[PDB]
Amino acid sequence: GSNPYQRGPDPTTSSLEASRGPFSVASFTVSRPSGYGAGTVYYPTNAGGKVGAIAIVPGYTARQSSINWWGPRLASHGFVVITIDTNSTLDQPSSRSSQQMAALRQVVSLSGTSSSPIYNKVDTSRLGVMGWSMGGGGSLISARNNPSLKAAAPQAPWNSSKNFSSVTVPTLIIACENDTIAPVNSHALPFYNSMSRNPKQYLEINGGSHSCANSGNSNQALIGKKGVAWMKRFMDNDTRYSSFACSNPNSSSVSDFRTENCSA
Repeated sequence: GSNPYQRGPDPTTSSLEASRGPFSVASFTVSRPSGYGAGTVYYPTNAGGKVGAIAIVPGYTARQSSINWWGPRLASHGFVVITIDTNSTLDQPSSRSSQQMAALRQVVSLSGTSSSPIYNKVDTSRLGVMGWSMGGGGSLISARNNPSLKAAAPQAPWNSSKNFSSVTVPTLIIACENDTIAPVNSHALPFYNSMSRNPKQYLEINGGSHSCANSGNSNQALIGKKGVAWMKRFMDNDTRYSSFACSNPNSSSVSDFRTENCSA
């Protein structure tokens, strides 16, 4: 008769393009990271119920600063977000995947720890994955290896293997038109095209370099709208976001849009 995961007010274009959603955000540094280098956890202080959790991994040679604009942006719409540093900045995609999953397990542990900042705030069954470049490849690996995940939204992903045909997790691939590190016809698009079993989307950012979805990017209105919408639609089953998640945004900031198995 209702959706027990639905949080917050009805979305609008304006509300999804803003710097912050409806919820207030707080954060903390993980004191004793387990299975990864470091982490910051971002959370809504006033979501009104448990929320899903998302682990976000940087790229090769990069740190939390590359991807952490997502922390406040997603948390303010009703997600617990952990942004990590890897054990080494040189870690490869499969290692990044292992560390991403370790970070999710630690969020679950923290939600289960009395007097932690996020005690009982996480729906431990509703988890998702994001990350940049090798961390984006790692997110796809995570999805392949962990079909219980509710959503994936890698950005400018890089991976040697391109065959994600087994993936059943709803997956948004954020791509960068002018990517010359993970060029789209070698990385993002083969990954997208390999997937026949899931809701999926290809969102290519017009003029984007490899770092087009990183902190400080010039397209936070569009990219943040789409990432939040995807996570709402699939992490929360929130059908108010079906339009925003599944439809072509008709944006001058998008150079290519493709989607399948996603009803608007």
